[PDB]
This record gives sequence, structure tokens and C-alpha cells, in this order.
Amino acid sequence: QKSSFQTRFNVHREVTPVELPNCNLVKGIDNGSEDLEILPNGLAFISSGSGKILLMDLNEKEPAVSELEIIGNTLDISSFNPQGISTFIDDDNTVYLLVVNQPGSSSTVEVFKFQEEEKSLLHLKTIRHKLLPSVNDIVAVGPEHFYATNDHYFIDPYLKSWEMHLGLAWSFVTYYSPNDVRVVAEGFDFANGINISPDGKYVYIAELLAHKIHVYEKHANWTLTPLRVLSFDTLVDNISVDPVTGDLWVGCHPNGMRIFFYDAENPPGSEVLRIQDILSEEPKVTVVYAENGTVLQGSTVAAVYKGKLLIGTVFHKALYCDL
Ligand SMILES: [Br-]
Ligand SMILES: [Br-]
Ligand SMILES: [Br-]
Ligand SMILES: [Ca+2]
Ligand SMILES: [Ca+2]
Repeated sequence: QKSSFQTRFNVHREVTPVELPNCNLVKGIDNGSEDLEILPNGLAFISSGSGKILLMDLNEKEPAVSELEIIGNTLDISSFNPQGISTFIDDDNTVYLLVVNQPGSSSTVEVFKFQEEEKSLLHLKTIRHKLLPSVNDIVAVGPEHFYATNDHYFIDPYLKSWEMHLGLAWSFVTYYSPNDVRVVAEGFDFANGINISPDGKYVYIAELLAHKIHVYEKHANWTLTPLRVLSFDTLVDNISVDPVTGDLWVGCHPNGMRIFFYDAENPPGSEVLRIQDILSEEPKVTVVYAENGTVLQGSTVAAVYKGKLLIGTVFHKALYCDL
């Protein structure tokens, strides 16, 4: 029990550095960049839990961030508190952005339409459901269709907290669509990152406190069946997938004590993994970037675009590096 706490929170871990050539802090990101997603054309959305969605054009040489204006009357901005995000590009090239929201005491998924010329997000729909009690991240598979991780079974934060420390592992994953919402996987100890292979045939789920990434075959009827489970010596948080290769790019918290019981004199470090050939017998895992937090603290996500690496954090900055 003190033993399972030590292993779940990886309380002994320290970080061997892995450096990258030319890394710059992104000016204007100082209060979190928890999740991000990069479109094929190099525009990157970043959420920051005011809650905001930020935009970077990664085709520029030193991209600057701008704050996207949210418009519409279906959303209260004043309680907007974004967590994970996901995009869906329709047949006509309409870009939808799905954003997990934690407005006060509950959980929603907000659906926006991205209006490129205006640099704006038009709110379309607030989704909520009983099978979405505690949403951490989603992967979109249509404008209003996604898989969602619930990082807890309970809604009440006092109960979440007991639920986590008791080690219940009741977190679960929900398939959500206008006609049909169901649990597709369950029994996780803090499910969180989630993503999908470019051909739509596999779904990847990060189980934070177990230090695992689960690979599920995804079927024509939207059901998932377990295929493989990879384990790591780090708390895996968000998963990004490179659409050209299918590689996973994963933001990780080496030592979970530092990220869950925050201490400015012992702040969390950062770590990015690349996973290739995830279906093969020895998937290739590489630490691409790793540090103890003297530059970037609490890395949650990383993705790559034409030789650059962008890395976001729970409550700190963001880092842009050459690979
Ligand atoms: Br509850
Ligand atoms: Br750390
Ligand atoms: Br370091
Ligand atoms: Ca996401
Ligand atoms: Ca997270």
C-alpha cells in the first residue's frame, strides 16, 4: 500500500537529460499549455486551463501565439476551463475543434468550428452525458463523435480524490455519438491521453498511474478490443500521432510526486517519448527530450511538424525545439 503508492507515483525517479539542439520557450505561454494538436497545414491549437485556446502557425520561423476569440451565444466563457482537445476535418474541409471543458463542478465536451480567416472559434454545441463524468481527453472521429477518457469514475472532487488514493482503478473510456453512447473499455488507473492511428484501425490509451499505453483494435462498429499493452518507467500523459508515419509522440511525467503534490523548490521535469512500430514484437521507444524542469516544467504533450517539436505543460510554459 505504501509500496503501491511509491510505484504508482514513481516517487524514486530522476531524470537523465536528453537534450535537443535549439529549444526556445514560446513567448506568451506562462500558465499551462495542457494539450495541443497540429493540423496538416501546420496550424497548431493549444489549450490553456481565463481558460483559452491559443493558435501558432508553425510554418513561420519564430511562431508567435495568438489567443483565439471564441464567439457565439451557446457557451459561457467565464467558466471556460479547457483540458484536452481534438480536431476533426470534414469532407468539405470544415475544421471542428473539440475541447474538454471543466466548468465549475462538472464535465462537458464543447464543439467549435474554426474560422481560419477570422482567427476565431464559433461555438456550436455543449455535449454532456452520464458516461462522461470526468473527461480528461478525447479523440474526434466526426463533428460530434469521439472516444473520451474519464480519468475518474466520480464527479465530486472530494470522492475523486478518495477514488484515486484508494487505487480503485475505475476510470473508463466512452464512445460518444449523437445516436449511441457506450463504455468501450474500463478498469483503468487514471486513463488520460487517447488517440487513433491515421487509418482509423487502432486506438491508443495512456493509463497515467499504471505507466501504460494500451493498443486497442478499433472496429467498423466503433467497438474496441485489447491488442497490446506497453509499459514504461514514467507517467504517460497525452498521446499525439504523426499522421505520416503513425508514430506516437507522448508527453510524460517522470516522477509523479512532483506533478501531483506541487512544490516550487522541487518542480516537475519533462519527458517526451517517440514510439515506432507499435504493433511489432519490440516496439521502438526513444526518449527524444528529457530534463528536470530547469527550463520546462510538467510536460503533458508533444507533437512534431516538419522537423520541429512542440511541447506543452500542465501549468507552466511551452517549448519549441529543432529535432
Ligand atoms: Br459524484
Ligand atoms: Br520529474
Ligand atoms: Br536536466
Ligand atoms: Ca487530445
Ligand atoms: Ca493531462
